[PDB]
Amino acid sequence: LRDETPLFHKGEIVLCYEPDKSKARVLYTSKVLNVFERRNEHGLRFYEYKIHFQGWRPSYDRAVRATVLLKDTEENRQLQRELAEAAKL
Repeated sequence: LRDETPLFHKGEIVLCYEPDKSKARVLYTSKVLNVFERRNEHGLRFYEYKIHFQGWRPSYDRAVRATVLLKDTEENRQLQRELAEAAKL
């Protein structure tokens, strides 16, 4: 395997996928609290993104991988709205 690149920064607003795989997919508006560089068993770098879920108390804060995060673009905001509606269908 091979080094990740850090893709998000402290203070950034990002959209985070629901981790529960039993649930219809939805995105949560989140804030990056910390970006921590680690190396895996192969000696390659990966990043742990500690995030806060906007509108929730800090006890809900979690560290996640880049794969579950999206940039806060208009297109991803629309995706979030689409998914939220579908979850309610």
